[PDB]
Amino acid sequence: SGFRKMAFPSGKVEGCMVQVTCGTTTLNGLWLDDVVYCPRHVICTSEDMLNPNYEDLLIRKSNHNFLVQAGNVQLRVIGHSMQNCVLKLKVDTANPKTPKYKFVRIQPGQTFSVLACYNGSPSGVYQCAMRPNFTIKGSFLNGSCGSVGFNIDYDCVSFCYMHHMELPTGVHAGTDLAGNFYGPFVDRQTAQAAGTDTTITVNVLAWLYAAVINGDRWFLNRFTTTLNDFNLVAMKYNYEPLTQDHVDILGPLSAQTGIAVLDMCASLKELLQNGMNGRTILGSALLEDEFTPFDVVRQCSGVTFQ
Amino acid sequence: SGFRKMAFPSGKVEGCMVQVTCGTTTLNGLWLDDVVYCPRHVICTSEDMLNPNYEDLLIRKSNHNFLVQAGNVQLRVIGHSMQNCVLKLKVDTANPKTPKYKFVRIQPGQTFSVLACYNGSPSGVYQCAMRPNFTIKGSFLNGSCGSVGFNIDYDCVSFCYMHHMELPTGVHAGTDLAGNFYGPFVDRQTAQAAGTDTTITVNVLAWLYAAVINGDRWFLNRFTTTLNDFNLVAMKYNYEPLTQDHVDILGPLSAQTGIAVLDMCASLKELLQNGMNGRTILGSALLEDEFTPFDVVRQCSGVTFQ
Ligand SMILES: *[C@H](O)[C@H](C[C@@H]1CCNC1=O)NC(=O)[C@H](CC1CCCCC1)NC(=O)[C@@H](NC(=O)OCc1cccc(Cl)c1)C(C)C
Ligand SMILES: *[C@H](O)[C@H](C[C@@H]1CCNC1=O)NC(=O)[C@H](CC1CCCCC1)NC(=O)[C@@H](NC(=O)OCc1cccc(Cl)c1)C(C)C
Repeated sequence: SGFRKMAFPSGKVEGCMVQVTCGTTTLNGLWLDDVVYCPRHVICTSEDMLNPNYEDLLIRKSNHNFLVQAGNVQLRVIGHSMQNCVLKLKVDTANPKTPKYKFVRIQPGQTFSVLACYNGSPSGVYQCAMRPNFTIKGSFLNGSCGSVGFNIDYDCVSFCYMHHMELPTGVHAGTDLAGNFYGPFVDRQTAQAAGTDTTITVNVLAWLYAAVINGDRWFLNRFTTTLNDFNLVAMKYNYEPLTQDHVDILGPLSAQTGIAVLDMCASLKELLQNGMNGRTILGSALLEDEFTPFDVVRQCSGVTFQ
Repeated sequence: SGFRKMAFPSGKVEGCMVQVTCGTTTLNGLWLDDVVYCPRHVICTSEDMLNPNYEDLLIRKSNHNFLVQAGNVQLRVIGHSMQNCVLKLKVDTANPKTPKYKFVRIQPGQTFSVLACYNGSPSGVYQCAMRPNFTIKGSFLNGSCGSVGFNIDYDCVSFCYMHHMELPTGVHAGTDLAGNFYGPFVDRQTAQAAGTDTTITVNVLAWLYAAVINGDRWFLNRFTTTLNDFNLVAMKYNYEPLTQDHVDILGPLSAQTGIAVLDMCASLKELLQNGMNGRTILGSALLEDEFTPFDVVRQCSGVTFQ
């Protein structure tokens, strides 16, 4: 037993991290087969950032302007292209450590592991959620751009995030691996703000099922509630609406604990209305929303990857 | 910016995990050079667990009783020995993925990353502390024994923990990699209990410095306090004593934030006496104690590993 904020094992991704240098800018890139993916603002200069036109910054570069380090080995760029907000640098060598992989664009509420990197070298791994406002609450310093977020499914790495920038509230914005920003953000140093965030209700319910699986039951109660009456309470406390689809997804957890989804909703209602009153759940004094139903089942039943 | 419960990149350790099977028992082992390390209770049978004498369970085994899987490859055991509570299986093949490594026995309060594994395959990674009562609050199911805890220092993996058993409060006990239990625990299924735990005070102070580095300052105040007067408050709230040595270790953080250690202690005092009163620190509504001063500096300045 026990319940931890668990990240996927990171080795498959560590083998893909490289350093990309252009001008005075160094960041991380992702080397899969013979292509290195990285944020396109690597081609920006210090004066170039209020309203850059990337289609030249790029038409003005030559391949030899791109310095790619794979550890103790320089990789030669033989071509470059831009796809939305990511650069793709064609190099003359295929990454022999290339895992089985997919690029996926995730929905808000979905979680993923982030391998934070500087100068092509991994620094740490942690677990994140895509917030409803399409930011992630990450841990990123200068040089971490191009670090990627990912999930692993048996043997396949599904990359879903690459890091680009930090917003004034200290939260983070980036793209999928095909270069499309999550949320309304753009890669230009102009006024931008996160927008109002909300709590991921289906994930909170999943984490309460995790708690029950692990022996915390103090928050359960008699009651039930309807979906409508639950969603009226959620909306006051700035929680995302719970859909019938969320309910079905919570089915396996409901069935394993014997607590109907709508009963767990009644418990969450009283937690929102009364608070926790000096008690904790799974070592937390807040309602945690960065575990999906799948994360809970994965961690509480022991799914592996190879 | 941002602050996350960060684990070390796990790839160097993933390359060392193997499956060990003996009789009806399957668990994980750690394959470094030509030796596989695993818990010695792998040689116990279902009837053998109330007071086993391992010196035979072992004298009765032959090498061919040990089934070791390195993925799709069976490893042949050519020798075995017991060191305290770990088995060492000499195999005929050296692990080519063997990193630079050390075995270290850590002090309570020190943190480490755990690569949770089942059947030799990694399941997830997370960050733990050795509690003052020498348990760890892990996430472990049947089959996770032999999963290891570790730190990374530039290029070197310092292994510090291997998992053995779960105590009735849902917390976990195990050994260093030379087989010595942390705490008073023994590998026999007889009555054992964790003992009273306490909060790791030096780590709480480090996490408050992390908060200041990251823009949470609401908890700072006028006051100062003496070490003695702080420790009188800590003892009432079941906190570990703060030593002058802890104070010196907190020096770099003190110097980077401009907040004297003893001033941060005055802040922690008021947090203990008044609570947080509906406010959070670094996304937590509790005082967090599983970041060391070194973790804070590592994450807030961007140290990497290669
Ligand atoms: C890349 O490694 C780096 C990572 C961040 C640095 C600190 N934490 C990070 O996650 N990214 C950056 O430094 C970007 C540079 C590019 C260059 C031009 C194209 C877009 C950004 N800069 C930022 O993240 C800055 N934030 C930012 O510009 O956000 C929008 C914005 C713009 C103007 C004015 C405001 Cl108030 C906000 C950071 C302030 C460094
Ligand atoms: C190995 O993969 C497994 C991992 C644990 C299973 C559930 N979570 C885990 O971390 N370890 C075990 O199953 C051990 C087996 C050995 C075999 C004999 C030598 C010592 C233990 N068993 C346990 O962890 C059990 N706990 C336990 O025995 O703790 C002390 C104890 C003993 C007697 C009575 C009490 Cl109340 C407590 C678990 C209960 C499975």
